[PDB]
Amino acid sequence: SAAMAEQRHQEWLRFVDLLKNAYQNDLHLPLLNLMLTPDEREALGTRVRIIEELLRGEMSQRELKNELGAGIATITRGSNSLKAAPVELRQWLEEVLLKSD
Amino acid sequence: SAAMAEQRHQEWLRFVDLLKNAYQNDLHLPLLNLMLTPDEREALGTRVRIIEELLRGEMSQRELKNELGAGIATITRGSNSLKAAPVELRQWLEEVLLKSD
Ligand SMILES: N[C@@H](Cc1c[nH]c2ccccc12)C(=O)O
Ligand SMILES: N[C@@H](Cc1c[nH]c2ccccc12)C(=O)O
Repeated sequence: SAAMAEQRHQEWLRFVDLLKNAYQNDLHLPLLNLMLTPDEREALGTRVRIIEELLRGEMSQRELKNELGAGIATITRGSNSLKAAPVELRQWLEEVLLKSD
Repeated sequence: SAAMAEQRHQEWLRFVDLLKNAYQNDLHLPLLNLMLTPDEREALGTRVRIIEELLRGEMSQRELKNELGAGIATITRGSNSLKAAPVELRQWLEEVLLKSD
């Protein structure tokens, strides 16, 4: 249903915009503690590390599984989503997540 | 383990700070599409609606289940987390999520 998809999209943007405003008001931490579960906070921290290591290029995917405790399916999702991302985002992530050499 | 808890906390803050910076650079939407699954975007949109309706106070919890398709367990989590939240956050959410009367 296109109508239901439109409703889901509007609801998602409401979250995005709410959080934007929370950051501007220094309310982001309490908002994220309200809106997410502990397990989802843990998952998001792990996903940042997966991205950082995929961009770095030192560890193979099976080495990452072993080192981070994340399964191969999880790592593969990360890799495919990173390959699909806009170049501008990948370039920015390389600037922010990796140390200068 | 306190040491592992410290590691999880650091990783979570890295996400929080990454997203802060993404918003400042207008990269928030692509970052959130990279970092979250579709089902997690849907869940976050639904949770904003649950919070909005709990603060409004018009619908009972069983009415919300019926109207939003969310289970009673999900609504109860929302309600308990809202009651636990800092007053300043609740007050701000009332200002932003509800229309002026
Ligand atoms: N956008 C990704 C989210 C994701 C899942 N697992 C990950 C691991 C790392 C980074 C992102 C992810 C997806 O839809 O699959
Ligand atoms: N912080 C809540 C997250 C949550 C789960 N279900 C919800 C419904 C609405 C709002 C928040 C939630 C928790 O840990 O339980």
